[PDB]
Amino acid sequence: HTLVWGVWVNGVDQGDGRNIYIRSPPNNNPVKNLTSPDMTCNVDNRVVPKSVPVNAGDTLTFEWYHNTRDDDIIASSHHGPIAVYIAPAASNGQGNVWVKLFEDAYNVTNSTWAVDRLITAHGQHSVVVPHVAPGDYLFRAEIIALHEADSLYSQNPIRGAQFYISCAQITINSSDDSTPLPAGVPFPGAYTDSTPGIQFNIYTTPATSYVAPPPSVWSGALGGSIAQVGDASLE
Ligand SMILES: [Cu+2]
Repeated sequence: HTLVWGVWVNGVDQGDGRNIYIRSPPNNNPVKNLTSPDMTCNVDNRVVPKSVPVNAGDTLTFEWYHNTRDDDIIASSHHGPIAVYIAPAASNGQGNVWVKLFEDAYNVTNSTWAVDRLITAHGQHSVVVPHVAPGDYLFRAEIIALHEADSLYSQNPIRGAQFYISCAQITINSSDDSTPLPAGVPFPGAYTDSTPGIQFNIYTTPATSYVAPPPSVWSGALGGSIAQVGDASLE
């Protein structure tokens, strides 16, 4: 159970984004129904009043929390991957529009899941703003908790992979458009009962064998990190 509090741009906190520039759902419960319209941007997808200004190449940092800012972030049970997708804002997230900018699943070097490192990073993970056409975008940050993913939700609705999905409104101002955004995947649609990485038993299957759900990271993506960029405690 986790939510986005806000974003940082180049290590500068943009402030509380909840229901302001984040299309915040009413609570931190996961989406689990892979065919749900809730897979797009969680249960309360609507235009919120503010879009955060960035330029291509900026570091954009998502900041997650559990109950209060800079707390335990997410229950340590919730091992799994983190991804970030981008879609033009006019799509409202509908259709074949979601392009993956970031994937981090299980790090063999470190022996840790992305979520383990997200807790260490005080809820912070970052992407480099890609060189797409200037305009309004949705940045869909997605944590999959796999602690109950041995079952399909479709076979047992009390279990299944848990999607923590947050859509941030980001306006890209300065961009040379060196990597124009292609068509992407639909949410719901991209993940099905047969997709690799949706059904996974962390109790019996080694994390070293985990394959995160496609699609692959787009060739236009410039990278990211799971690391604390800003100290909320200094504010
Ligand atoms: Cu939870």
